[PDB]
Amino acid sequence: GLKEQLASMNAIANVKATYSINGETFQIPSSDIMSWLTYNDGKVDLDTEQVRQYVTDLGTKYNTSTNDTKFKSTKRGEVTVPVGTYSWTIQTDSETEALKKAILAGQDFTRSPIVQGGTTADHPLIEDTYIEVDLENQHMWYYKDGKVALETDIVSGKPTTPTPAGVFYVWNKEEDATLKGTNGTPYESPVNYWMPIDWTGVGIHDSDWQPEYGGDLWKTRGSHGCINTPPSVMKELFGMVEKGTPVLVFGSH
Ligand SMILES: *C(=O)N1C[C@H](NOS(=O)(=O)O)CC[C@H]1C(N)=O
Ligand SMILES: [Cl-]
Repeated sequence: GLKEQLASMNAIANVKATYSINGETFQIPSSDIMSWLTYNDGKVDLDTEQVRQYVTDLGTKYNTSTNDTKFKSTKRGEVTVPVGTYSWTIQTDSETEALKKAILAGQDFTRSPIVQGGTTADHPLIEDTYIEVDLENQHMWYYKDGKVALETDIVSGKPTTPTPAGVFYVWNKEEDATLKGTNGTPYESPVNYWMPIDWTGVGIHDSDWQPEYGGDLWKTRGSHGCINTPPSVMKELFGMVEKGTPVLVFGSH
């Protein structure tokens, strides 16, 4: 029905296609959609090459796997936390087909895109719940639904083997575990509570062996990378922190 197909083309061009990605919300411009419209051998469709470009660019713009994260810190205002293990990436070919299908349906819509990674793009990467590790002030907070639920001085890694910055997360929890390391070569360390955040096996754990925790102590008594924590505190922390909670670690540019 050419009559019907042309009415289809009208509708399609007039669709309000809205994306919600990492918190930002926006509408795909009507001019971009009229561009993409096609009609060939009696079939209405969209120019895949062009739609795929658009979706590729969404990736370039928004992907938390390749774009750092602006973070409102506790002591320093808005800082930039670099990419880490807690991230996601838009799957270009899946999203391209999904977006075409949505648009050719010709009904107004909102979507967040198809991604692969630690969470989805339907919400901002960081929300009201997270662990903040301010490496400069050498101090750590656990925020839960907006409010600080616990805080403490810590000891980061020594300057030869420093704690890296990035948007990390608690990917596992383990009790009475025993960690392996290197110095001239092999060594060990038993720990009551262990929460890794990184793929090189950085993580947050208790320290019997650190007598005090604070400001300068890291320069001489620093760790191999991990975040040494008061044992009375670390227990109480492991108690309240769900697996999957993000951990933001940062120091001064
Ligand atoms: C964390 O950086 N690691 C885990 C483990 N514990 O470190 S600590 O005893 O210095 O606090 C061993 C070293 C290191 C690693 N390379 O896994
Ligand atoms: Cl991995």
